[PDB]
Amino acid sequence: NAIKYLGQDYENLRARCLQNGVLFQDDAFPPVSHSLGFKELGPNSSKTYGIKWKRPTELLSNPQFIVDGATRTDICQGALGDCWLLAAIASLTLNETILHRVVPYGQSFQEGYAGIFHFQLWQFGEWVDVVVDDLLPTKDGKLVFVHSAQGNEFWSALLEKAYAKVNGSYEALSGGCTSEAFEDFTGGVTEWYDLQKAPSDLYQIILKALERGSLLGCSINISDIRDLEAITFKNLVRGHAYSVTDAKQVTYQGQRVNLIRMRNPWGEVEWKGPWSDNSYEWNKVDPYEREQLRVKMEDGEFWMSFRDFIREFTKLEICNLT
Ligand SMILES: *[C@@H](C(=O)O)[C@H](O)C(=O)N[C@@H](CC(C)C)C(=O)NCCCCNC(N)=[NH2+]
Ligand SMILES: [Ca+2]
Ligand SMILES: [Ca+2]
Repeated sequence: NAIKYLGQDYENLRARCLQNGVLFQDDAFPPVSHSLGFKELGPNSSKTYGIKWKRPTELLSNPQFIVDGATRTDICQGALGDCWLLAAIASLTLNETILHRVVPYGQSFQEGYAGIFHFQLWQFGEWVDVVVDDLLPTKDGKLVFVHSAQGNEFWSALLEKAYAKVNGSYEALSGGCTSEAFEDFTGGVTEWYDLQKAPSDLYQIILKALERGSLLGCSINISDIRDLEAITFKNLVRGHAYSVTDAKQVTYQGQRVNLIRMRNPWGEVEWKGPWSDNSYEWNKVDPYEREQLRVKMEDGEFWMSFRDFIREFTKLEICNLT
């Protein structure tokens, strides 16, 4: 029941292209440099050199919209500073209700495929349907911006494009606020917490939020804008949005420890402290908890004790829904 952004009708356009024997080309967000950017990604820029617009059906013999469900590992940041957005999309996948709204089902590259897709966002004070053609920025046959751990999966790349479309261009997405993305996917209420002055029952607040299906994100502030994308010695990225994906407690050497799980939208580069994938701490806990919580995989997701979490991170944003 969403309203058509710019008046473009997904079903009518798809049927029309199928009848006319052609693939959709978006006049509202065309496959040209103006859709990429205006400065760092403008036509006269080095970052756009070699960038060509290609459809998934031109790159692979078997492109798929969704493979093994739409999940957080499907969100791997590319050469665009839109971590705030990607962390939001990753969190979104943990609430099927909202995911199913933002990403309509029944879309594929097989039957009825006409080079057009659509998504719904909370914009201009309402739920709007945004259409996009599947021409994506590529370099040497690979996606330049967001991509999935599954090489033949494209829903996340297409959603990022629709979000870029409503904002004017991909470059417009460089630099942002996680809460802004949370609201565009939920129309809900956002709150934030200063981890340097965190409430005594903040962990409980997180537990309930995660249970209700709220979206949570966190980040580490920097002294200035020069320490951009600076990795700490503990291997955390500062000035970078992370998705908070879980909160569980474990019994460590006789007493339970509050743990928190988060994911770097890069899909790699994880924390190297206690509770990390190859950390020793997992030996001092019971097998059940270890096998049920620990996952040894370079996926950008990792656990931290809540104690270390509030010391290392500076901000936590939470978006609660209906
Ligand atoms: C994220 C990345 O891709 O690594 C990138 O650093 C980013 O978006 N940085 C943000 C902060 C994180 C989301 C904590 C940033 O530096 N924002 C300040 C941008 C100021 C304009 N902001 C908004 N929110 N419209
Ligand atoms: Ca997937
Ligand atoms: Ca991991």
